[PDB]
Amino acid sequence: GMTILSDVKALGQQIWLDNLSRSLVQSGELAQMLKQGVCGVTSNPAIFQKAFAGDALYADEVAALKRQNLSPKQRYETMAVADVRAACDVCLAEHESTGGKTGFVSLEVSPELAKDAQGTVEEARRLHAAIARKNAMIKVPATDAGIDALETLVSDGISVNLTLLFSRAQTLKAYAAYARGIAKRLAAGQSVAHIQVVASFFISRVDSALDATLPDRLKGKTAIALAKAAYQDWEQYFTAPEFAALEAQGANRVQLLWASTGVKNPAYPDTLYVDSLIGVHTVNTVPDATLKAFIDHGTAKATLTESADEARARLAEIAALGIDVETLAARLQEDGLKQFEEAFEKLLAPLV
Repeated sequence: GMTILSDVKALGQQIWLDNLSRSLVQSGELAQMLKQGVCGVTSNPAIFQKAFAGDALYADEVAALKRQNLSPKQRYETMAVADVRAACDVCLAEHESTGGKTGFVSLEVSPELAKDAQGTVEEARRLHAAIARKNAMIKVPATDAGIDALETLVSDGISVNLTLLFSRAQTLKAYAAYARGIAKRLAAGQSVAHIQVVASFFISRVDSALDATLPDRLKGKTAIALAKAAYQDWEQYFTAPEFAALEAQGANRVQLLWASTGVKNPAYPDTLYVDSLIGVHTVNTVPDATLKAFIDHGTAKATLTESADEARARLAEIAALGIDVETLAARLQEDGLKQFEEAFEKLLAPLV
């Protein structure tokens, strides 16, 4: 039942909606969700491509914007920024109630900037200013350039959702960049207590890549094992003396956010990823249908840290089979960027 969302909050995990559209906000639905336990919203170019194509409330907005001398990208941005600002307003009471720890809405920079650190910083600063809300996160792919940009953006006081993480090594690099940005601000006497960063670590895509060629005992297990190990890494990094010295001064830990948590293989229960990844100081962003399924027949239990030994043994067998999860992660990130760019080009074409 619906109270499962509150039960998960009590276990220390926020559940965000991995969807955004003009009607979601305008209908009052998002406001009702933010009372029923949903704690935030994520978007990406594919989410906007589908929303722009299917939501009737965009038609008049597009017709209005086609009367102006604007590029397709600025037409898209005007639409998307408006949706994000409206969603931020709906989530503000939640955000403020926790001291700025919840109630975020994420907007991703253009995929074509993913390997351009300076361009990413420039666009992220601009979109942060354009949205003009304290509870907006700018979403930045965790390429090497994105981690460079993360350090700068954090030092600028901007909250960031670092996305397309599939690698424990790259995630640790992100934590180090975050800490450098925080340390810069503290050295300069600037505030840090309102800077929030999430590390969006993707789940289903790992199993989709590997399952058809894995042995029985491993099918449907790798993505969860990888996430469990990532969370163990998180505990070790953020409790270490180095970060404790920053947290003592008001720094917030980065939080892991489980993304791509809709189940894509009908051989697995539809709540598999949500049920299996609940732990303290995390987020799970879920598509509508997965949110539905979890409310109907999900289970709220602190599963993320259970059986970490088995997760390690599974990852050791993955390596024994010759699957290099770091090579895989780089490919999956590359593939995700290609897919997001494809979606972005698809949504721009009707805005010409």
